[PDB]
Order: sequence, then structure tokens, then C-alpha cells
Amino acid sequence: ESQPRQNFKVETEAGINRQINLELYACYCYQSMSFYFDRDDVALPGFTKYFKEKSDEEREHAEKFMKYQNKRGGRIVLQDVKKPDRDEWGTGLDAMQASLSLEKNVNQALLDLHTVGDKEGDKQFMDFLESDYLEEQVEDIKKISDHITNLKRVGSGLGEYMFDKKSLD
Amino acid sequence: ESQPRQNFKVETEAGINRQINLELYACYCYQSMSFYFDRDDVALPGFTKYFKEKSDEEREHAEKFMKYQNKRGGRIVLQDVKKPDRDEWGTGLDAMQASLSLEKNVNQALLDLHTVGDKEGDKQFMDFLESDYLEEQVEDIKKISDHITNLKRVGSGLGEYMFDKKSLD
Amino acid sequence: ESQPRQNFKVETEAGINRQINLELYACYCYQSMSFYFDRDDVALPGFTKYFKEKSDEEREHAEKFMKYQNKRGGRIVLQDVKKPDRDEWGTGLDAMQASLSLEKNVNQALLDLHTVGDKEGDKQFMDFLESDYLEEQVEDIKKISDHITNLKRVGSGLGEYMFDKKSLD
Amino acid sequence: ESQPRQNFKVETEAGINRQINLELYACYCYQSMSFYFDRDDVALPGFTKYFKEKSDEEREHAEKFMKYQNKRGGRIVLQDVKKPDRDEWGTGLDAMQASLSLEKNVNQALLDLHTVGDKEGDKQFMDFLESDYLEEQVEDIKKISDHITNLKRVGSGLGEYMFDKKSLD
Amino acid sequence: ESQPRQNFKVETEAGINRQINLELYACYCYQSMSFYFDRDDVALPGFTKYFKEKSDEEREHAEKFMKYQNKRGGRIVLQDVKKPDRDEWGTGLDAMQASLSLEKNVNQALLDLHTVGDKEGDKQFMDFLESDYLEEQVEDIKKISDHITNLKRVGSGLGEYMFDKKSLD
Amino acid sequence: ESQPRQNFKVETEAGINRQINLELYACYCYQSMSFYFDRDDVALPGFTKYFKEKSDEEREHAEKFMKYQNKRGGRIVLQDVKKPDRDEWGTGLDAMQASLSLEKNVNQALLDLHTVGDKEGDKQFMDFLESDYLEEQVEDIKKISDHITNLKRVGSGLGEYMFDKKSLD
Ligand SMILES: [Fe+3]
Ligand SMILES: [Fe+3]
Ligand SMILES: [Fe+3]
Ligand SMILES: [Fe+3]
Ligand SMILES: [Fe+3]
Ligand SMILES: [Fe+3]
Ligand SMILES: [Fe+3]
Ligand SMILES: [Fe+3]
Ligand SMILES: [Fe+3]
Ligand SMILES: [Fe+3]
Ligand SMILES: [Fe+3]
Ligand SMILES: [Fe+3]
Ligand SMILES: [Fe+3]
Ligand SMILES: [Fe+3]
Repeated sequence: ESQPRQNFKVETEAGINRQINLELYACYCYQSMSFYFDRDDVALPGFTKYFKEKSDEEREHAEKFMKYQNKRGGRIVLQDVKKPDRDEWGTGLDAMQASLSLEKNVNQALLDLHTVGDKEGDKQFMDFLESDYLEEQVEDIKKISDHITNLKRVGSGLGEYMFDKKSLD
Repeated sequence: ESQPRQNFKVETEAGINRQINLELYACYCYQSMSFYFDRDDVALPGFTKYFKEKSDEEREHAEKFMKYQNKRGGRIVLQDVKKPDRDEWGTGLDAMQASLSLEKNVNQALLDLHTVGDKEGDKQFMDFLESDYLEEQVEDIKKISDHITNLKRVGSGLGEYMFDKKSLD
Repeated sequence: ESQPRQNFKVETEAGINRQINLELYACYCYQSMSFYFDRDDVALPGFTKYFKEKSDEEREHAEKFMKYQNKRGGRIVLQDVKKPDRDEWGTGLDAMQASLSLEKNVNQALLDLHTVGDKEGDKQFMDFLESDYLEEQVEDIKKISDHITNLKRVGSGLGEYMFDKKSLD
Repeated sequence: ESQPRQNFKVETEAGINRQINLELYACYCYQSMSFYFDRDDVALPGFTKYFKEKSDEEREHAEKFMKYQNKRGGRIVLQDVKKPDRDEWGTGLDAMQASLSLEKNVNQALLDLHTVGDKEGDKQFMDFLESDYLEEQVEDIKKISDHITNLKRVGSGLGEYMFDKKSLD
Repeated sequence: ESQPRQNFKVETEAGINRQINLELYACYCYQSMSFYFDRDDVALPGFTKYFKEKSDEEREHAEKFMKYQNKRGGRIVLQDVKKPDRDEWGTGLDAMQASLSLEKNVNQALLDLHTVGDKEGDKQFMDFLESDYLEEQVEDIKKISDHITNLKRVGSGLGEYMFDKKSLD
Repeated sequence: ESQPRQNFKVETEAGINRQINLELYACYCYQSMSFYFDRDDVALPGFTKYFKEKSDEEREHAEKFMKYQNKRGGRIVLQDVKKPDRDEWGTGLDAMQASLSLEKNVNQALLDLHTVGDKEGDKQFMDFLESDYLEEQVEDIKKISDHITNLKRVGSGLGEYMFDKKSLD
């Protein structure tokens, strides 16, 4: 049993390992989305920058979980991170919709992870999830929903172009 | 169902809406208290400033709840904010006592709101309440209790005058 | 009779108290409008910021009246501030239209309040209303009319999006 | 019943008082460890500085609990803080091992304290423990485990000397 | 016999160890006093700050003795530091009176410790006590006496409140 | 055929896509290595930092390839990035050895990729590989070889500890 290990159950440890993979998968999806919008026939640099930052955030999410795994004395077990479910992400609206779905799936997995720590009485892990993940997920999800609304509002073509310039830096 | 909505129950949404009204009511009470102490026959500017700041805090509390309501995909439903239960707030000690009672009622409503999010497994909402409201309520309640003790200590007249100058900026 | 009281009639005092409530109601409406545009399915942050500032202005209007009430030796009597007449404010154009109607109703109430001070020979109150309220109302009303014209000009969709970005900070 | 007291159970109050003593005991242990490594026949100044800082941290932990006790309207009841269980702490590795054991015992007591606040529905206290104690305990425990690993890695003699210089400031 | 040991008698070493405990006990008393005045039904923040600083001073006194013990080649032997003789410290005047009594008891113990070093011809220890403890004790005792006089002068209630603000930062 | 596409053969495009995956795999390996050395029973922070930076470099390598893919009008096709071939990386020497092997495999794949661009007369791609990848690979490989030599030189235990401190920041 590892030296730091205390109130840290195997199922909590395993859940963090699955969440790590999921965070890495999200990072991969955003990375795919970013360079999708960098395609010359897409060429939306706001979306490219936005998803690249999103990708880096998910990388941070994964690594913070790996860091946390080690903090608690769990052992990081990495899995294949699957290629994202699409190669092309449609319009800015489609990608933002796909991002919302992605973030909601990550959020659900985080809430499921919280339930694991909750049922195991892992008080520290629960607060770690709450403070470091659940809040950001809620912010991200609201933010992406806002983007989806605006991408619907502005419409295709010039609207999507303007959204790229005005809603994303 | 709204785009961000996830693990966000209707009763949690409704509880936030009641809490919004309660925060607005507290803001209104403090506002009333502030201008009560600005009456020429009261004329305690520390108390005026103190309750004005308290009022602005409660406004922030309400708006942070409205913001949070939207973040989770709830729909803000506003109600009449009732006029405060008094028009005149007695002495500084009386107002501080009334403020304590007010903050404890807000605190209880927040704890009741936490129970709603708790029973609904709303992990994010619980941490939002804890981090953003429960801690401040506990600080505020301790702080007002301290003020009440000192207002009792100093007594009426010059004591209340000195408290106004020395305990409130 | 309060110490400052001089050339300050009961009807002027009562009119200020009604105006306070009206200013608070306007503050509430703008607050509702602000968080309406913060809804994920509205998501117009310029409108959110704009109405939040408008809301804070009306709060200032109310408090300046409460302050003034006390200055003249009147007694602030607070009433329920009613919930705004809508929960949802339609489009940016609709909200701006509703804001115009609101500001014109506040303006009329202010002009009615001026008539009260006028008929009571309350020279100071009249100038207070003129300098501190009537001018701003006229500026606000012109400004909102301009916004309404531009929101009509730009049309729904991308136009409303662009207006949000370009006419509101 | 004290003025701030609200949702603050006697068993939570009593648990904080025991935890205060435990934090003070940990502060005492670290203090003992610090001056142990300041012995001329030990003379490891990194370990001295490290445990002195650790000691001050535990003092802060105790005082933050006393502060919190008062915030909630509990009454601090102090007990004898027992002398640490050793007068001499062996090698740097031994002291670090003893520190790990100490921090894990404090951590368990904190987790037990959380369970008390949890079972009493003390939502604020739980978040206070989580935010202010459980996270730091997890960081500390991981950090001490790392130190123990490195002290094992470097071995006695020069290794312990180098660890003192390179892993502790 | 330890390497630094020279003109350092066992009774001097033992006296330093008792004085360490006494300094720690004083630190504990002041700590108790500090958070006593932080009670919501006491709420004197000057007294809280004052005794917290006093507490930290006694901690420094203890540690300087532990440091000195090691400097001379003595071995620090820690004992239980007893809980302070009261849980509640009465009025500011009572606490200041109790502090005077405490400091005079510490001072007497220091003078007794000086006699031990004196009779053992421990010239360095005597000067260490004189320079580092006896002078501060005399300053502290005079200072606390002054406070007691002023707390008597100002009386209960507002006087104690004013003393808290004006004589203690 | 994409708008930028010119002198950009399908096999060059496909080779970049495989190299992207390989760069991502290397990034994953380094990430695994980094948090391996962050294990409490490994606890080598230089190695953790070193491999984290290495990981970020490989991420940059992958993304620069994705960017380049798009620049030439190729289409990024992502694949599963496989979990690294080990979960635990042994000693610092073992990890550095594994890193060398990894970098040499990436280097060979890059040289194979260069041959593809070479045989296709892709003059720009060749120079892109040379300037942006081959040089860094050669620097990295030399640098890791140096580290391996020094990790062999210093030996296990304190040596590995010292290497962690002195050869890695
Ligand atoms: Fe994530
Ligand atoms: Fe995200
Ligand atoms: Fe929490
Ligand atoms: Fe509030
Ligand atoms: Fe409050
Ligand atoms: Fe107004
Ligand atoms: Fe207005
Ligand atoms: Fe502690
Ligand atoms: Fe600790
Ligand atoms: Fe002392
Ligand atoms: Fe003293
Ligand atoms: Fe002398
Ligand atoms: Fe690479
Ligand atoms: Fe490399």
C-alpha cells in the first residue's frame, strides 16, 4: 500500500484513471477540432484558437488528475486514447454542438466520479472534483451553450465569420 | 430542456429562485437600514456605510444566484421583493440584532437550499453554495455577533457614537 | 417635525417615496433584463452588461432619492418592489423597446414628481429633479431610442449579434 | 446559545476542540523534530527549518480551528497538549517517517471530524475542513512520502546531508 | 558529553527545559486569551491581536530556549504543556491582570533560572537570560501594568471598548 | 483537390498522419514518464519536470505536423494514440534509456518520412522536416545519451538523486 494512501479506495483510484483517459480523449477531440478549423477549406482562426485552448485545458484536466492520482497514492494506469469520433466537425455551430455534447459527457463522467468518491467517503477527492472540475465544467458548458446560441443566431456564412472574430478573441 | 442543463433538478432551480428573492429582500432590508441611519435624527454614518455595503453584498448574492441559475440552465423567475418588515430600525444595536436575525434566516435558507442540492445529488451546486455563500454567511454572522456584543458593551449614546466611528470604518 | 424640514411638503415627501419604489422597480426590470440576456438561449453579453449597468443606475436613482428624502427631513417609506411585468424580454429589440417604455414611464413619474414640487413651491427639489434625474432621463431615452432604431436597422440574427458587440461595449 | 450558533452541533464543536489539541500536538511534534535536527550531533539545518515551518503550519491549523470554533459560536476548550511521543527522532528518514505517520493521524482525525460535520449536516464546516485542511493534508502527505522515498534513495551519511541541502531549501 | 558542552551544568540544562515548558505554557495561555477575546460574546479584536502577538512572543521565547539548549549542548526534553488555568478570561482588565500574573511568574522562573546559571558560574547563560529574557520581561511587565491601570481607568463597557481600539493598535 | 495542394503527394500526406500519431504517442509516453517520476515511491521532480517538458515538446511536434498537414492541403486523419508500452519506467536511467529508444524510433520515423518527401520530390516538406524535426531529434538524442551516460556515471541512490537536481534544473 503506497505511503500517502489514506481514505483512497481502489474504485476511486480506478475512476480517476478512466477520467484521465476521458480528459485525454476530450483533449484529443478539441485538438482535432482546432486543426479542423485550421483547414484551408474551413479557415476559422478563432475556432482554431478556441479549440486549441480547449484542448490544452483538457490536457491540464488529465494531468491534474494524474497529479492527483499520485497525490493520493494511486497508480496512474494509462489506456489508449481513442481518436475522436469524427474527423471533420462540420460548421462552427456543429463543432460547438459537438463540444457541448463532449463537455456534458465529461461532466457526467465527473459527476459519476464524484459519486464514487462520495460513496467511498472520499471527502478530499469530492472537494477536489468540485473545486477543480465541476465548477469549470459548469462554466464551460454554459459558455459553449452561449456560443451555440450565438452561432445559431448569426447563421452560416458571414455570421459564422463574424462569430469567429467577435466571440472568440 | 436548456442546453447547459445537466444534473440540475427543477427543485434546485426553484430553490435558487426563492433564494434570489430572499437575497434581494436582504439587500432591501440593508438598504432600508442604511438610509435609516442616514436619517437626520439617527445620523450614524458608519452604520449607513456599513449597511449600504451589506446591501450591495446581498445584491451581489442575488445576482450571483441569477448568474448561477443561468449557468446551470435554470430560468430565473423573479418575485416581488417585499418591503423590509420594519421602516425604522431602532438603535445601532437593534439594527445589528435585526441584521443578525436576517443573516441567520438567509443562512438557514441557504442551508435549506444546500439540502435541496444535496438530496438531488447536485454536487456542483452544493460546492457553489458552500464556497460562495455558506462561508460568507458564517463570516458575516460571526462579524455581526461581534458588533452586537460591542454595541451592547459600549451602550447607548456616546458608546453607540464611538462604535459607529471605530468599529465601522 | 424633523430638524432639516423646511419648504418640504408631505405630498413632496410622499411623491419621493413612490418614485423610490419606481426607481427600484426599474432597477429590478433592468436586472431581470440583464440576466435574461445572460440566458444560454439568449447569450447576448453586451445586452447583459448594458442592462446590468442600467440596473445599477436605477439603484443609484432610488438611493439618491432615499438620500434626498433624508436630506429634506422626509421619512423613507419603502414598499414592495413588484417583480417586472415580464420574465422573458424577447429580442434585443424587444428588451430595448421595453426599456424605452420603462424609462418613459419613469420619466413621466419624475415629471409628475416635479409638478408636485413645483406646485408646492419646492424650489430646491425641482432643481434636484431637473439636475439629477430629468436630464439623465432625457439622455437615456434618446440613447435607448437610438438603440431601438439600430436594432431595427440591423435586424434579427447576425444584426442583433453585431449590435450587441458594436453598440454596447 | 451563542449568537452566531446555527447548524452547529455540540459534537461538531467538541470535535473541533479535539482537533485543535491534535493540531497543537502536531505543532509540538514538529517543534521537537525541528530542534532535534538542530542538535549539534544531528545538525541538519534543512530538517530544522523544514520542521520549524511544519510546526508553524500546525500552529496555524490549530488557530484556524480556534478561529473557526469562535466563528460558529462554539467555545474553545483547550486541553494539555501532550509532549511528543519521542524526544529523539532518529535519522532524517526516521523523522520524515514519523512526520508521515503524524500527518496521516491528523488526516484521519480530520476525516473523522468531517464525518461528524457530515452526519450533523454541517455543510459549511465540511467545506471548511475540505478547503482548509483536507487538501493541505493530502499535499503534505504526498510531499512527505516523496521526501521519505528520497531519503531512502539517498541513504545515510552524505545522502542524508545532500537531501537536507537539496530537497529542503 | 556533547561536543559544544562547556561550563554547562546539568541543572542549568534541566532549568532551561523547565523554562521551555513554562514559555510554552505562557504561549498557550496567551493563545487561549487571544481566542477568548475573539469569542463573539467578547469580540475585542485589539485584545485578540494583542494576546496573539504575546502568544507568538512566548513561542519565540520557548524556541530561543530550545535553540540555546542546543547551542550549549544540552538536550531539549519536552513535557506536556498544560492547558491554561482558565478557559474564559473575564474582562479585558481580568485578562490583563492574568497576563501580569503570568508574566511575573515567568519572570520569577527566569530569575530562578538566572540563579541556577549564576550559582553554576554559567557566565554566558546569565548574560543570555539577561539580554534576551529579563529585559523583555521587565518591559512586558511594565507594559501590562500600564494596560491594567488604563483598563481600570477607563472602566467597563465603552471604556474597555476604547482601550481595545486606542491602547492596542 | 484542396486549394493549397501543390507538389504534395498522398503518401506524403499519409506519412505526416502516421508521424502525427507517433508524435502524440511520444507525447503520451513522456507524459506517462513524467507522472511516473511524480509517484510518491519515485519522487524525482527533475525527471517529472524534464519528461513533462519533453511531453509538451512532442505535443508541439504533433501539432506542428497537423498545422503543416493543413498548410500543404492535406487532411489530418487522427488515430488512437496507444498507451505507452510500460506503465512503470524503472529508474531514472531506465526511463532515460526508454526515452532514447523512443526518440530514436521517432527519429527513424522522421527519416522515413523524409525519404517519402524525398522520393516524391517534396522539396518544401523535406526542408520542413530537416529544419523543424531532424535537427531537434539529433539534439534531443545527443542530450538524452548524455543523460544516460551521467545516470550510469552517478549510479543508483544518491547519484540518481543528485542527477535529478543537477542535470535537470
Ligand atoms: Fe476536462
Ligand atoms: Fe472543457
Ligand atoms: Fe466542497
Ligand atoms: Fe446574502
Ligand atoms: Fe450578509
Ligand atoms: Fe431611474
Ligand atoms: Fe434609466
Ligand atoms: Fe495540521
Ligand atoms: Fe502538516
Ligand atoms: Fe516568555
Ligand atoms: Fe511575555
Ligand atoms: Fe550582563
Ligand atoms: Fe517529436
Ligand atoms: Fe523528443
